Amino acid sequence: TSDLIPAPPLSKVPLQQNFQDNQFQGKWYVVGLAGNAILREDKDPQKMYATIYELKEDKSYNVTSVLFRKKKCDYWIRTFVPGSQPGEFTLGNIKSYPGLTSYLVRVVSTNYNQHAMVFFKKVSQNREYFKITLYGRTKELTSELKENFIRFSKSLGLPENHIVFPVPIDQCID
Ligand SMILES: [Ac+3]
Repeated sequence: TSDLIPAPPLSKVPLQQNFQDNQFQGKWYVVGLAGNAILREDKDPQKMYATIYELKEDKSYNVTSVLFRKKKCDYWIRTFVPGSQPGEFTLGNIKSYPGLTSYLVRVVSTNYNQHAMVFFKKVSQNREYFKITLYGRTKELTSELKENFIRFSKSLGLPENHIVFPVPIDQCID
């Protein structure tokens, strides 16, 4: 048994105009995280993690995420394959992820050198999950970019308790 806020229609999710795949590369901090499986946990607050985007020769991304868990750095690797339009991706080698039938990435907005908002949607065990990440080139962003991210998350049907601001750390992500 699982009850989820429904994924929004893709029509409610803007695409960054004239996306530049080369400028999106490098390290992003996860400064904000919202979604239908994200819950605030005042007990054990979510620690910031980082995601590195590297363009391969075929223009897919190697996407490496690093998080600090159980006193160690945990790495996870994804391939993002260019999809229907610049700034949209599907997941490479979906067969290797048990239960995963669908995975979509849309870059909603970025200025490449400070911030980005990225929409993800997937179907895993026939359940439809979506999330939005607010990416920072640094571990802090303005109140203005954070409130913009809260506004965008709420427009997609998420309440406040499905919106978190991971806490800055130094381990693994520097
Ligand atoms: Ac995922």
